[PDB]
Amino acid sequence: RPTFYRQELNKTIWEVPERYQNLSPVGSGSVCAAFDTKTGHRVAVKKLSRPFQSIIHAKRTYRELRLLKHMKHENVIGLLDVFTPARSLEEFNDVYLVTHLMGADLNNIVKCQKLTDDHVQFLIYQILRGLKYIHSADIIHRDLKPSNLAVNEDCELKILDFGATRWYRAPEIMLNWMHYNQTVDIWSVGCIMAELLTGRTLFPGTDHIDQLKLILRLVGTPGAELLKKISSESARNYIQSLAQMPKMNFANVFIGANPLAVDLLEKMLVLDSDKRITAAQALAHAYFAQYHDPDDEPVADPYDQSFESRDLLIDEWKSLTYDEVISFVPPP
Ligand SMILES: CC(C)(C)c1cc(NC(=O)Nc2cccc3ccccc23)c(N2CCS(=O)(=O)CC2)s1
Ligand SMILES: CCCCCCCCO[C@@H]1O[C@H](CO)[C@@H](O)[C@H](O)[C@H]1O
Repeated sequence: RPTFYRQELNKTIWEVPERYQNLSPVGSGSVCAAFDTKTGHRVAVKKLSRPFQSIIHAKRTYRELRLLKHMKHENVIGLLDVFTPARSLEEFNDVYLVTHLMGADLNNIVKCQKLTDDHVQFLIYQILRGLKYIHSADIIHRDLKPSNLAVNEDCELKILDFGATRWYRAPEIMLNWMHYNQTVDIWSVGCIMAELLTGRTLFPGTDHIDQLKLILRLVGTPGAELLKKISSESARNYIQSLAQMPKMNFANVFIGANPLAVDLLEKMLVLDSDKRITAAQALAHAYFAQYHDPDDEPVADPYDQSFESRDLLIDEWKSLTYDEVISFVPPP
């Protein structure tokens, strides 16, 4: 068992193996940057805030540990290490997750570097490639936005989740559908792509309803085919009510852009989630020809998420989490 050291940073106390040197903060769980002296790389250290405070928190802790432990893909955040100062289940009350410190997010990049069409292909290609994998394990990200996209000096990308979100949220979510499928993440990708091509936020609404309004003027009022899947009378009227803005046409919002780019965007920003293009199909799209390769776009191992439909006590969630820490095996 490694020897630990203690440190207080922005009134928050950190307890790490001596291996992790030079803790400097970078967010508030809270997160630090450190030097992993084992490999000479800078890493990010997440220390969970109040991990087992309530049944909900405790499940959320177990979840996040399970997710990270599973993600083994180049375009998705992976676990380098998880540790705890605790010598035993009984002492156990802090959890720390370690990952590769990626340089900067997609927001930081766009601000002082002005993307080429070639940049957009490679970047969107990587999100998509990460998603095919994600989605293959029956996981839905749900909060894709440029702050959740890490990009290194070589403009190579990882998807993660730092726990405005709304500009990229699928509309079915802003109307509260409960069902949700995987192509909510495809809507988010089209909001991200849009902005990369235009340099402006596609749906900058002052509130969720103003955004629904701008969503509907561009993509169009729901077609009979779609309204047919909406069980609720009050839902069916309200969507017609928000589609009263003068109709705006797609291809005139994206005028200087590669014609294949606009085509792909028309296939992701489809109102009916059932007719929206999936990550797997998107990768084969002719906009990604310089990059697509089907022998190098894997899917994930089976991910046992039976825990998600479970209600257990705090101490059970905690004991489960503690097993996942002990059993962790790092990558070589
Ligand atoms: C698999 C997928 C979809 C990409 C998810 C990743 C994460 N976690 C993640 O990106 N972790 C980290 C972020 C930033 C720095 C870190 C630094 C070190 C370690 C982890 C770090 C998910 N969750 C669950 C929902 S939640 O409980 O609201 C928020 C977090 S879901
Ligand atoms: C303001 C815009 C109107 C929102 C209607 C968008 C319809 C989105 O698509 C719908 O999403 C559901 C996701 O659970 C699916 O189960 C439905 O079958 C699908 O048609």
